[PDB]
Amino acid sequence: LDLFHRAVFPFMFLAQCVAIMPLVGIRESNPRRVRFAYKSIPMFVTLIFMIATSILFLSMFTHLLKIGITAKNFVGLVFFGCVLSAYVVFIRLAKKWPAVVRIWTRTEIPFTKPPYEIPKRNLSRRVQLAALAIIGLSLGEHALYQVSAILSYTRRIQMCANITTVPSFNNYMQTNYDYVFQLLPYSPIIAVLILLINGACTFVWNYMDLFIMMISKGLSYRFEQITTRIRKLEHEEVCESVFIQIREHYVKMCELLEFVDSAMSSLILLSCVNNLYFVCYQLLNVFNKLRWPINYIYFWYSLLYLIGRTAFVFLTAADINEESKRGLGVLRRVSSRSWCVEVERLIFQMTTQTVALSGKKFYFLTRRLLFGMAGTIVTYELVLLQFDEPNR
Amino acid sequence: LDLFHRAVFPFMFLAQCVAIMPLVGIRESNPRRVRFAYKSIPMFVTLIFMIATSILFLSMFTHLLKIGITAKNFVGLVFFGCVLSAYVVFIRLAKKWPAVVRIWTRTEIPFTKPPYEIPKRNLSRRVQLAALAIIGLSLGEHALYQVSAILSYTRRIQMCANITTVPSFNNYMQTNYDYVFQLLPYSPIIAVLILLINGACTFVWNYMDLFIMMISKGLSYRFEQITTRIRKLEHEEVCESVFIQIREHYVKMCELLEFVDSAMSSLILLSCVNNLYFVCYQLLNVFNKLRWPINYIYFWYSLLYLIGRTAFVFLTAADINEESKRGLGVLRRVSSRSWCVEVERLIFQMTTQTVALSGKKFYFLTRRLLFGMAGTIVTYELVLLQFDEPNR
Amino acid sequence: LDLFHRAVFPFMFLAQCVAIMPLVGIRESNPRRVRFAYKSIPMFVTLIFMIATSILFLSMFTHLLKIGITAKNFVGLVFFGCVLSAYVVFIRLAKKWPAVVRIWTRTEIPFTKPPYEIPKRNLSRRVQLAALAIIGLSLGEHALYQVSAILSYTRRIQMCANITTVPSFNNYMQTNYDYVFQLLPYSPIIAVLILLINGACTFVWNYMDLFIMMISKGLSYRFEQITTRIRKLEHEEVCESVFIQIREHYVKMCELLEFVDSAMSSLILLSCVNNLYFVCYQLLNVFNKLRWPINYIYFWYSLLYLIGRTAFVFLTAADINEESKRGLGVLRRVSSRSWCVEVERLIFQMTTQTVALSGKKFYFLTRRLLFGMAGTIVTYELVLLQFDEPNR
Amino acid sequence: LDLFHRAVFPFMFLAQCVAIMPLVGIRESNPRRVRFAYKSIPMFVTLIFMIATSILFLSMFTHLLKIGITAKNFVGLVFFGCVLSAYVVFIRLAKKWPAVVRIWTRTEIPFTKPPYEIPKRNLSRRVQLAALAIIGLSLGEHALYQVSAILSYTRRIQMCANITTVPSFNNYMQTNYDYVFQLLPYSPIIAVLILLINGACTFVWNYMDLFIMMISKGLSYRFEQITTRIRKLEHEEVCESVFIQIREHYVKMCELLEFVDSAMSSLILLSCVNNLYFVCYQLLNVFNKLRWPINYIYFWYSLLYLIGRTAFVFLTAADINEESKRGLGVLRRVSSRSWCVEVERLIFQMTTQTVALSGKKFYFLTRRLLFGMAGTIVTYELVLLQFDEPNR
Ligand SMILES: OC[C@H]1O[C@](CO)(O[C@H]2O[C@H](CO)[C@@H](O)[C@H](O)[C@H]2O)[C@@H](O)[C@@H]1O
Ligand SMILES: OC[C@H]1O[C@](CO)(O[C@H]2O[C@H](CO)[C@@H](O)[C@H](O)[C@H]2O)[C@@H](O)[C@@H]1O
Ligand SMILES: OC[C@H]1O[C@](CO)(O[C@H]2O[C@H](CO)[C@@H](O)[C@H](O)[C@H]2O)[C@@H](O)[C@@H]1O
Ligand SMILES: OC[C@H]1O[C@](CO)(O[C@H]2O[C@H](CO)[C@@H](O)[C@H](O)[C@H]2O)[C@@H](O)[C@@H]1O
Repeated sequence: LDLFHRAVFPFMFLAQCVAIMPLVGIRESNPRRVRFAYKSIPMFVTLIFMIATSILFLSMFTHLLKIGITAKNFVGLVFFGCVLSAYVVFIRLAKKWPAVVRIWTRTEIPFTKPPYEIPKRNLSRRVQLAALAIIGLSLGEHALYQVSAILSYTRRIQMCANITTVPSFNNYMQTNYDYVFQLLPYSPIIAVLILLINGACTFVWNYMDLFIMMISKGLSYRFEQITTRIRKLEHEEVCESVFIQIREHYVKMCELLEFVDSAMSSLILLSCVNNLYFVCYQLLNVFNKLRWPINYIYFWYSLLYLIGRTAFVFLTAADINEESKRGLGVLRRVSSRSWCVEVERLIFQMTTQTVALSGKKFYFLTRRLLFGMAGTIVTYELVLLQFDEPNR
Repeated sequence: LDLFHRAVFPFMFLAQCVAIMPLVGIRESNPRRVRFAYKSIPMFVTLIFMIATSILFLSMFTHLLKIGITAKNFVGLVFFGCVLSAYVVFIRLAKKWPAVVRIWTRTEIPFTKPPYEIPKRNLSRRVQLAALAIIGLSLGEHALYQVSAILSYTRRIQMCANITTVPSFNNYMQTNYDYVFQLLPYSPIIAVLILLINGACTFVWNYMDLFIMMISKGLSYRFEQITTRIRKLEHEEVCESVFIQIREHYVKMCELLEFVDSAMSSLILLSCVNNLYFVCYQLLNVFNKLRWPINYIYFWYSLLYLIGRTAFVFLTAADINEESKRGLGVLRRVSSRSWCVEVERLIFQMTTQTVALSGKKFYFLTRRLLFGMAGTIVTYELVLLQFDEPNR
Repeated sequence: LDLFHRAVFPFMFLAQCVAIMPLVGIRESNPRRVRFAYKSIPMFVTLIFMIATSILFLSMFTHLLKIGITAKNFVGLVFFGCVLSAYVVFIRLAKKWPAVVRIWTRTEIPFTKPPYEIPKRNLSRRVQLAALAIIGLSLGEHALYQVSAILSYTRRIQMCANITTVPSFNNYMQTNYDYVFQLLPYSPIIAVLILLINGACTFVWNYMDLFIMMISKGLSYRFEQITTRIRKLEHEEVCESVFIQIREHYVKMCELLEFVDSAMSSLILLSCVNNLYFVCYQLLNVFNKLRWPINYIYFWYSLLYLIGRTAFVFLTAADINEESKRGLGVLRRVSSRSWCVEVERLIFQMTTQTVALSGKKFYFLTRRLLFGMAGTIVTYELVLLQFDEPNR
Repeated sequence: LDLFHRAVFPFMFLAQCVAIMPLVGIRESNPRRVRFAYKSIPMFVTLIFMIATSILFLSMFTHLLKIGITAKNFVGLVFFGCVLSAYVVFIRLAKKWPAVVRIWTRTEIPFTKPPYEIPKRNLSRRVQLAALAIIGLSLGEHALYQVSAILSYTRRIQMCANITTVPSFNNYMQTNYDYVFQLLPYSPIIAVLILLINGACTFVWNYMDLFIMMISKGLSYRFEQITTRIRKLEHEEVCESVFIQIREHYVKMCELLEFVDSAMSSLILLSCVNNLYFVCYQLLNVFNKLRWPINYIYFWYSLLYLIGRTAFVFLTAADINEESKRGLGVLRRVSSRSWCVEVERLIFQMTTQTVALSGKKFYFLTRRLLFGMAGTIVTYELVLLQFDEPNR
């Protein structure tokens, strides 16, 4: 059925495979059997994965205290601390995810009704295409991350650096994957578990934005349904009952958006600050040189992936606001014959409520906020290439 | 007849002469015979002109990779890439320009009616004066661009640089017009075609803003008609029917503005970013020295032309918002005798809809946005003369 | 009588003594005999004074081209160009000042009625106190400007610099008053006329803000009367007629504010940009050293005078907005017994019209705008003490 | 009884012990016996304490003129000048605190009624927990301030600096507590009074924000009561009388907020500017080194205390706005059966009045303002670590 839960659980299950946001019964097709219970496999697997990520974070924390924390070395701190914070706020999200999916399904039942329709791409495929695209570019980003690592490292072995060292898996562990052997012993088994934990951590880092876009698509789907219903009664005389039901469904979607915002404030702030940090870092690294063209394509693919993923996630979140405002223009089309007060309330609502996702009410995710973020990042760069001018 | 299409086709035809925004039948006086069909002369001429501009862009792209892309050398990249992007978004504009002029004419028929009037300058002359002024200052900018080039170059030949080289057309090609002979062979014919393609590209660069101001004038003309109708019933008792028809025409103009904004979002973002780049470059070049006074007058004439054209185009786009808001004050004049709900709706509309052109809803072209742009450019300069402080 | 014209003409006459904003009949107590006619004494005296200021501006223009225009030397350019621009926009203001005072008096007649009252300080004394204070601090600023000049110059004569030069008036002319003898011959008569023209130009520079505050006080007086009338009917049952008349007077004051804004847009932009420039200059000169304590007290008295005069003029202009919004709170006090639609219109008006003075609709003079200006000046300083860091 | 006055007087009395904001009868349980009378003990004790703080300020003023006022030495100027300014604006606050607590109690009597309720933490305990937490972290901040001082100073005595000097109380006075013996004679008695005056001054500095949060909690308590009453009638048919009484209580709370804002504008601006200065200083001191780990923990505990106290005080002030807006969502839940105009007025009010504390209407303390402050501080740091880059 065209439900949000049935559109996420193919990806919620994949996230719980790397133990993201633990819940019991995420594979079930019913959103009421999913619980947060400590007596099963999933909190245990997320706890083991969390201690793995915590040993990673602590080992690199001590390693970069031994080597010195700089703006160039803080990237690992933000990455692993943000993975652990995503784990924590995902546990908190799962504490209400029973209730969150309960209210989501409860308010999305009327959106699978004859008054509404599925235009071209149902929520299933609409979520699946974008989520598989993000997973594809995430696998690509990590793919050419290892590609750059191993080639630059071996095509560096072939020149100096004791050429007799045969490029191998364990050598790649002990050279390109540092901050793990000053605390943990060197071993093939710990090395493959380190690959698994690092791939899982990259999955956390990207699934943060990926999940936020899943939420944004789930809300924008129903808001597009409301706007399409409003457009279907464009040049026709609308009864007061239809306007009342449209207003009630819009109020229910505002309710769901507010509840999701309350449950997701930690995650939205985390992803917004995390994307600000990483995009400002990679734009801080725009006007410099890299070692080989493989590193060039990897870094630029990271740059477009990161900037476009931030832009696409925030544009899908802003699509909630834009889709609520798109029905405003069609409501302004209404003639004097059917005004009936309710349309006035609905127009006032979408004109003054600025219905959109928010961090913690500090900022509302809108196209206006996206442009403000673009300008803020531009100014931050204009001061940062002066910050790091002598280094490059 | 006082139509937008009859006010642009004297300039649409001139733009299609240099093959801008190709359409078939642009010379016709009827806006329904204009089509986007691949089987005629105009898409062929714009394709030849587009490959010409593309060879220009690629040749200078390779030339500036050979010489190094800097902030001073990126100007050519932005210029030719923006000419090609204007070509592309103008093709996309022409994909809907049948429909765009259809809706424009359909909603502008009631604006040529006895309830409305032509105050002093009809849309024909109002468009023609400003468009001929922009074409005049564009011809002037390119005129003293060549003036500065050839004099500085020959009055540079008369001092060193192998004075025996007689100043000639082919020499001006092979010295002042670089980035074309490292890919294309040197020839008088390719040289005159290069002059034609460069003049056409400058025409693209200026006709971007020129067309945006044409659109802004076309919308502001009808909005001024609405405001004049509202002012004509200032101290008189207004019937409900007149207010209803005024509200319906205002809603239709908002419809036309929204449709034009959807069809012109690419072009508006292109011109806004392009003007931001060029104005910030020329203001970046305010506090420096040039070689001869002819270069001084050319550069300062470029500076006033660019800044005043950005200001005038964005002020004409903001004239839509200011003209919609000017009727708000006259609507506030209305006594309690004729309020009739409709005036309340209309006041709420022009108070909260911020009717104006937009990039992609990232920003709405208003006088407030113009002042914000002025402040943003001031701050960008305050960091950029620190960026390029040691260079000057 | 408590009129704006009778409250300004004691200062309009003083401004026309130094030939500011020429009008014929400014001394008359009737605002309809004041005209802009070229056949009398006042346009002749302002023309002579304007050519005097123009010779000053041109002589210093050539002198600072001979010496080099810098940010430190541009102060004279802005000062004299702003005096001449104040002359020009004051001529333009006087072109409508017949009509401006006509509409001002016409809409301020109902404000001298029994429904309104004069609380403590009538418009006469309210204008007179602030205007005499500004004239006093202007005379003080110019007073210690000459004090610093002549002492620092003579107590500089007593050490080196050919001590035999007796400190005299002509010597102060030929040393501390430069940019006048490279074009005009040296003479006691031209020197005393130069003192008169310089004092008049300082009077222009300060009377810009002084006149803007006069306008702001004139509008805020009537807006305070409206707010006091609204507060007088706080806990009483208000008839619909009283609310209608209050709304009509508020609309008439908005009309007068809009007309004055249209007639004063040039002057308001001039004074706002001029104050921005001078305050940013003096704050640019905060963290440096001067020569003697007399120069210290003069410069700091200039600093507090300039900053406090900008703040006070913009706060009086924002007092229009704050006073319109103060009645909003009292209107919110109204019980359900007397709502009568008109109060709803009035509340919507002062909630969404942002009734205030504006430059050219680029910005509305409000306390919010004052705080934004404070932050903008803070950021401009944060980049400017980096601009001029090596100089100090 | 659950009153604001009975929730502050356990802390008002403690503040008057160090002579903060003098009033006569602050220990009484009735808010009408508290007066501002010059004939008793409290204005005398605050005058003695004020001359003590004034001798401190003047002595350090002369000492830092003798040594040179820098951005690093201006901290003492701002600290003691802000303590004296808090004394002055607290005297002004006490000039109306009779009236302020009169209106506060008068409008908070209906909030102790059966229509309202005390959810978990009454205003007594809600104020007490946060106030004791702030007093605890203030005692902690000053505690490790002395801890860092005396250890670093003695564990500095044990290395060079005439080790024979036995670490003592008088030695700590004459070394770590300077700017007091160049004006006052050295004596154990003046030294213990100096400790008392410095602890009292730190209490002023922290009780500024502590009192502002007390006010914010007092207002947010009643606003939470209003929101809880609105939520209690969520799915029930609400009578018009209940909505009218809710609107009247909301208007009365807006009245109390406006009166408190008028009486507290000086203190709110003082605390906001003071927190801006100190937070920007400590963030200016984030990326540097200190001498010993005790200084490290003291400075970082100061940093979290200062940043979190600014954030918590401004978040409690913004809790007024957020709590007024939280009832807006529940009011949007209301069906068409009971709209009754009054709900429309109330929705318009909390949608457009932006009910919150303000400095002097320059800025309204909201979560939006908190995010704007965060961004402004970020930009200020981005220019300040360039200001002090060569120093660190
Ligand atoms: O630096 C620590 C650790 O994580 C890095 C960078 O933080 O890799 C992460 O970033 C890449 C690029 O986005 C991800 O694809 C990858 O999965 C993440 O682990 C890497 O250098 C280190 O292994
Ligand atoms: O630099 C490449 C190419 O275009 C330039 C500058 O980009 O000339 C353009 O700019 C001038 C000034 O606005 C236009 O008038 C001209 O038509 C444009 O082609 C020129 O230097 C180069 O030929
Ligand atoms: O610099 C030219 C000319 O004007 C100055 C500064 O521009 O004096 C003006 O500024 C002072 C200080 O506000 C005014 O009081 C004075 O009246 C103005 O003329 C002076 O240096 C020069 O004479
Ligand atoms: O510097 C003068 C004086 O005050 C200081 C710093 O200004 O101590 C104040 O700051 C600390 C840390 O917040 C407070 O705990 C303390 O109570 C205040 O007095 C101190 O260096 C000087 O004694």
